[PDB]
Amino acid sequence: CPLMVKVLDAVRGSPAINVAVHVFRKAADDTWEPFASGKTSESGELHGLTTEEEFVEGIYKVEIDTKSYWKALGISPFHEHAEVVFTANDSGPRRYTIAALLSPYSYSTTAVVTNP
Amino acid sequence: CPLMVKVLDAVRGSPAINVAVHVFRKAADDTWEPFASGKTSESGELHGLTTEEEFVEGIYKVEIDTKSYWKALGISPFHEHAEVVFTANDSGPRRYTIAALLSPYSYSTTAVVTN
Amino acid sequence: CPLMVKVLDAVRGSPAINVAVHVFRKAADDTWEPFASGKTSESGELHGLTTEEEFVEGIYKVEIDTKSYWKALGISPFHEHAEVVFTANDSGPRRYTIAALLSPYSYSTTAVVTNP
Amino acid sequence: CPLMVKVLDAVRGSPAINVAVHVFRKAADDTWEPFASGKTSESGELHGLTTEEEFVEGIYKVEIDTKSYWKALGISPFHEHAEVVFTANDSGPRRYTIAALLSPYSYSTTAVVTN
Ligand SMILES: NCCCCCCNC(=O)c1ccc2nc(-c3cc(Cl)cc(Cl)c3)oc2c1
Ligand SMILES: NCCCCCCNC(=O)c1ccc2nc(-c3cc(Cl)cc(Cl)c3)oc2c1
Repeated sequence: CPLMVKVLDAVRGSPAINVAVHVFRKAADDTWEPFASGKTSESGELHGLTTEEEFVEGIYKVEIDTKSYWKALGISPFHEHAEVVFTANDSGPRRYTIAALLSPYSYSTTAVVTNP
Repeated sequence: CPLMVKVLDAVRGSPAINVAVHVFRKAADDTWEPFASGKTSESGELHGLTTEEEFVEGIYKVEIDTKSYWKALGISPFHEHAEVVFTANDSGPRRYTIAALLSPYSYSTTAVVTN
Repeated sequence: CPLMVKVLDAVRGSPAINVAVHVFRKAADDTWEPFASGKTSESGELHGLTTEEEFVEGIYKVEIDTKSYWKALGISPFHEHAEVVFTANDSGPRRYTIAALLSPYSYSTTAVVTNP
Repeated sequence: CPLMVKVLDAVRGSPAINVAVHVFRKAADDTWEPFASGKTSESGELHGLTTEEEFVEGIYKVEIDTKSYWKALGISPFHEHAEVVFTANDSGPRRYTIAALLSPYSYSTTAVVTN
């Protein structure tokens, strides 16, 4: 429950379905270690990536594979992916929704951070 | 000079050219009075809408005809237009750029207010 | 169920709570008639505005009172409100989520349109 | 000339000034090689990063240090930075403007690619 990703398509006005998402966590030696991955559902949501126990303090990167999404719709987009990089749980455990809104040459991302 | 509008296209990655823009000022009876209008340039910009003397404090509406733009590109849009409504304030900075970034089902707008 | 409004705050990373929302529908004489209104909940969502029977084809305007929201947080924002104007149900009944992401000098809006 | 970065501040309604920006090119071993960097100007712009000859096709990353910017304003930010990753392509248009609009918990970016 502590990390969820939601992806919307600004061209079609719909969830962005079947988008690949890779999460990484910065290690002590400053490299990016693979942490979790998955794909968005029919609702454009990806749940279940991690657990309260596993999701410790750290710097996390959420890489959303926007380029494969657009190419499967016949569009050659600008970006390789959308990356969202952030420190998590620095003030204690929180619940993070990482939302992204996609267009071929543009994206936006926002975080909704809540305290259970 | 005090008011400029800049419009970008998030699908094509380009200025949004030949977009109609109408500006209105709110009247004492709360109706919207036509004030200025134009079409964006090849750089997506619309300059020269008003003057320093004319652009007095008040509530203004900038209406961007996004629907006609998407229709021209053959892409089904959601909005009828994008409307940006704001109060012009003499105390702060003196130049207003109203920027808008367009997608068929989404738009964003920001104000860049400077001296 | 056919019209929902969801509002997020891009400064705090949270739902935008207690935001006033007024919906209007363009009448045959081309004026804006009041249609529904409400305020966002603790989750930043406003449900229950209308019904499948009432929400006929038409041009609708959703006016989100962003200026009162920012002022109560001590911020003097740029916009008077965010307005979202759109034709609804032109191809038959649909389910519309109107989402808005707010900052003091900027907002974005997107629509998620689904077919039940 | 072929690559420019423009950064805006959605809280203050202003250019985002003195923002550090680093550009990287992806190497054959998939590491990120430093390529160019600078700080945005009083207009929020960073010009002169590269040249027509140097800016060959490849995968580029533009990393905008948003966290330091919000720290300077005393506002708690979410992201460590904003990263924009793209392939540069000779067939299409020749000038790339990478624009970004910053809020403490959100950012948006668009590419304006023109001749
Ligand atoms: N009739 C019922 C139909 C319901 C469809 C699903 C409801 N959907 C949301 O409850 C929801 C949740 C987070 C969202 N985050 C954004 C967002 C993100 C960015 Cl980066 C920019 C912008 Cl403009 C919006 O929209 C959301 C919607
Ligand atoms: N005396 C000189 C008067 C100068 C007025 C300022 C002109 N200003 C622009 O030329 C400009 C350029 C790129 C922009 N990129 C955005 C942008 C990006 C995103 Cl991601 C979202 C949104 Cl809403 C906007 O706005 C721009 C404005």
